[PDB]
Amino acid sequence: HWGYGKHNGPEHWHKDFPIAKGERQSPVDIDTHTAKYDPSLKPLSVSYDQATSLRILNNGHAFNVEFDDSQDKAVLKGGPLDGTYRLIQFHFHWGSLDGQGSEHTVDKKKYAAELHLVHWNTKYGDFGKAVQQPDGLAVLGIFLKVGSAKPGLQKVVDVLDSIKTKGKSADFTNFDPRGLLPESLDYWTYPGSLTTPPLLECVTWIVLKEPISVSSEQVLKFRKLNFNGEGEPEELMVDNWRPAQPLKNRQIKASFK
Ligand SMILES: CC(=O)/N=c1\sc(S(N)(=O)=O)nn1C
Ligand SMILES: [Zn+2]
Repeated sequence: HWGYGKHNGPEHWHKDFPIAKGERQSPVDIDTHTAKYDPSLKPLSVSYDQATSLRILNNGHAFNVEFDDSQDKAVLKGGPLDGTYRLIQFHFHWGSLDGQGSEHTVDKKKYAAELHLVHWNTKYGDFGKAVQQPDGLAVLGIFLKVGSAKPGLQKVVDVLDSIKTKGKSADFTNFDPRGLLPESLDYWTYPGSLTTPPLLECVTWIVLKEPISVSSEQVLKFRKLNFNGEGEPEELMVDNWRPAQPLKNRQIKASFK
């Protein structure tokens, strides 16, 4: 099965998922000098005050925090989007070292980790239908850099012990994802794909320009997770990121000048 090790990592995915070599794959490098300011772009509208987190799960590739998405509780609108997108889960990608870990890069700069808030277009009725549509998902990407601790992340960091191996989950209620947002919502946007298999090209990416900072100690706790399941050989969950893919026929737009 696919993963991030040397025999089954990203450069192998195309043998099982040939869309890996598609025209609108993610992530990409954001060249800040060739991105186009588009004043047609609206501000983002993040409405997370009624969010209901349910659970945190180690799925063998990352950990996900899952939300109740059976109603318009936590939604994303505005920006380049049409319609209403519901939050279903968030997860991170991170590195073995502080100089790598993010999926997107900015003028080839890598960050220590990248947060993905995944949302699906309610007009398609459920997540599984949405991933079949070119406008079905909107993923908010936020970079993490190492510096001062992020207090709103510590609830997540503290439970990681209880989901160390693949397939473990824990109740994770009353977590407020607003505590993970930077001060500014300026962004870049481009049409792209999921960054793990099945690599479907159904995502409007919205990548925030301002990183959040987390402490060394917080990211170190990410690095103690396991890709393996309980009882199996320990393989630390690190470097679960996909490298930048060719931009091909796409334009990155910026909401700011
Ligand atoms: C969110 C979900 O159910 N799946 C995902 S989200 C995703 S990501 N990385 O955000 O692009 N990749 N995949 C396969
Ligand atoms: Zn992701």
